Amino acid sequence: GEIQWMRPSKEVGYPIINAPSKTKLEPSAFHYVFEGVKEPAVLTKNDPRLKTDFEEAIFSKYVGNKITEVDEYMKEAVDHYAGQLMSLDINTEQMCLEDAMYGTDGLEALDLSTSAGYPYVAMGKKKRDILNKQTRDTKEMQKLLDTYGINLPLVTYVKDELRSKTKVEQGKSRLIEASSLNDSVAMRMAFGNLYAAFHKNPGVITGSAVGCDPDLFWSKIPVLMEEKLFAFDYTGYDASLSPAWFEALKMVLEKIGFGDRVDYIDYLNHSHHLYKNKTYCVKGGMPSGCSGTSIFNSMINNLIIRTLLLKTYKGIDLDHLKMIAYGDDVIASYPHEVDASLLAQSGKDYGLTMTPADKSATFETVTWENVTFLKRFFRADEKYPFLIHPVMPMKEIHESIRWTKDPRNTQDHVRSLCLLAWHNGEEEYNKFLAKIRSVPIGRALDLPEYSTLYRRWLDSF
RNA sequence: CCAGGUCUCUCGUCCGG
RNA sequence: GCCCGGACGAGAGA
Ligand SMILES: Nc1ccn([C@H]2CC[C@@H](COP(=O)(O)OP(=O)(O)OP(=O)(O)O)O2)c(=O)n1
Ligand SMILES: [Zn+2]
Repeated sequence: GEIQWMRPSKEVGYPIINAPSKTKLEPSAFHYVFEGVKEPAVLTKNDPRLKTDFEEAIFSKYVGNKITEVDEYMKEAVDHYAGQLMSLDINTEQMCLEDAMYGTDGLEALDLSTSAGYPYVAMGKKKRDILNKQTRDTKEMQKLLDTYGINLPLVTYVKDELRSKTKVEQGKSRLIEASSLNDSVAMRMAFGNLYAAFHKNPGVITGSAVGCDPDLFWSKIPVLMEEKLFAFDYTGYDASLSPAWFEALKMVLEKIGFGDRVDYIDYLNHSHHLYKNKTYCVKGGMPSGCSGTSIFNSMINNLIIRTLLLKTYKGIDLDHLKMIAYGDDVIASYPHEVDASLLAQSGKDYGLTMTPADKSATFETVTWENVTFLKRFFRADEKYPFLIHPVMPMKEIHESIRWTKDPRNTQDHVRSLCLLAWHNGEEEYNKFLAKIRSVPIGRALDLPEYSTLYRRWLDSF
């Protein structure tokens, strides 16, 4: 990805849009019961915690475009992945406007509680003003599509969220791109049966984990993997995707029968953004807040890894690759060990920055003991070895519990953390409950005992 | 008073068959 | 008891 031009939105006849400037995050009843490093990310330039220049920092990610041509390995990658998806029998038809808006089997409705994006946001117009879940009325949306069309600019916000200390000082706040409601609707009309097919088929055929529930999927994963795992992390995945990767996507889409709407992918490539008082253009890269990004990012990941394998190990048999991606996250396997330091070397040639999994300083054998996906580890149940726990380390749960957006959410919030926590085992969980109960508000909370959660987990199989 | 994307999963409240 | 569905809220993950 790479910026092409900034300029006051006035010169282009675009509205100024004002984001809020204060975080909604605030210390919890538990802020001092537990230790933690993270704090709310920089939202504005005038932030005392800044050790650098903000806007320079947040737009830094657009690292450039390495390649544009689909090379021979990419082509092979495309053919293999596409042929895989072909076995699912994906419905290639446009989705009617009603299902695109209101959801169908495998596709949730548009989120009524989020922004409707440009131009609606500058007209003080909301999704609730346009959509009606009970009647599923399409008349008003249809009119708006006719009136304003598609391919509208995105609106740019900084995400309000917790960030490590170094990310705060260095102004590394993540940016969000708010899709227009017209575009979300158009993208779902085009690609909705694709999204649903993916959501219904998490596993190694789609090469995607979208639609999975870790409490249950964790037990499937090791059975689906080949004998030898490998994994790594990307630095700046989306912003480092060069145009060649998107053509490769379009080629996969053409192959499985979406050829007639691959023009939508070109739109995701040449995008305009409104940020505060400015307007810019990006070339390449896929905006995160666009519809389908989850599916498309996972798809490209499937392409990237096949490509790197074909380049790095001549004569590799891709039929023996088993991988599951969730966007840039990935757990992968092959019947013989593959060296991710070698994969990362080849990655450089396609613009990709690949580093050791889970922030190791060096590349090391990935084992069932140290491998993580969706931030969770894998640990066999002591009593039932074939049942695997997704184990999210207490560290993250402690960071989360220390903050709140609204103290009215305390019960919901802590209870959700419990469902993540208990997988660390009865002893760590009980220690967790004691801490919570060490302050009065914690004693007002109804929290599940270990044995309840465990029986619930066993039952759910 | 509001404001701040796309998705998945889960829990909770309430309401149904 | 068990099943299923809906509206809203929240949490985590990508
Ligand atoms: N709020 C978010 C967070 C993540 N993602 C998607 C986009 C990128 C991908 C990977 O996200 P992370 O690896 O968790 O963050 P990052 O983009 O690499 O930023 P950082 O390196 O600072 O964590 O997931 C997203 O769509 N929306
Ligand atoms: Zn442009």
